[PDB]
Amino acid sequence: FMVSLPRMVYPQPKVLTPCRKDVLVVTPWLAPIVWEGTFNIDILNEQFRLQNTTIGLTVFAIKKYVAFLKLFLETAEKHFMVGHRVHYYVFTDQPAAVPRVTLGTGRQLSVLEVCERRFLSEVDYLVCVDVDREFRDHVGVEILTPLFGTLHPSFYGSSREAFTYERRPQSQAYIPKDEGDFYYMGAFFGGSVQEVQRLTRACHQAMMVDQANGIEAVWHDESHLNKYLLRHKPTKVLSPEYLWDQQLLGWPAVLRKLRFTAVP
Ligand SMILES: [Hg+2]
Ligand SMILES: [Hg+2]
Ligand SMILES: [Hg+2]
Repeated sequence: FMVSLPRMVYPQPKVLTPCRKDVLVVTPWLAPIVWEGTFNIDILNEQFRLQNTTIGLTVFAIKKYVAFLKLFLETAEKHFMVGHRVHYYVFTDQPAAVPRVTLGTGRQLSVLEVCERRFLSEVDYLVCVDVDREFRDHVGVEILTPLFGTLHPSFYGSSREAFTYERRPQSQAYIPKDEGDFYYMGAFFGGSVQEVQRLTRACHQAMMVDQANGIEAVWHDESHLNKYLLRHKPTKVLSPEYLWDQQLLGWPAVLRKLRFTAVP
């Protein structure tokens, strides 16, 4: 039902001082855009611990991608939801090649060789990411919300006409040039179990419709993700801190932390 926070001592928020003056920190549908400086982690950890929050983390690692699991899981252990209950779900064609990674207390891993309600009974939130990445800094409960997408690192400063949406009206993923909020990357999204299952259900149906019609969206599931989040606005948006490639993009001033990154 949600118990009281304990007494806590922290700096007073200042109404007449913005957290960040260099970036947009709230969407026009009033969803926070999560940048370093916008959140007090101690406050958020308390709120989420008091609810006994469990976070599921899902990765698909097929064929050569199994090689990335060791670094992925080891760095998640250092940086992902530390202090909270975590259930890793590794979807893989090579169950025996999954590295044996030492987990912290309250954390567990299931290997599933390649049923949806499993998630509803096991976790509160689902975080769906690509495996060819490593955590380099804190990725915590600040991301948790009914539905979130992450700003693609190549497009956060782009105007919408430049976004690589599906542009053919024949595709279910079609977005015209005068539409679009952001360009979300397919490599990092999540939310409540119910919201994530709704999204992935919608994108599986749209992709079949397209297959039937002999069309494949320009950026595949990412194109459909972008269509879905246009029409169903995420309740938080994560800044590109949460999906970076320092080799391709460097380290701009506007990024105070590089949290989850492409592997060198
Ligand atoms: Hg997922
Ligand atoms: Hg899909
Ligand atoms: Hg999708």
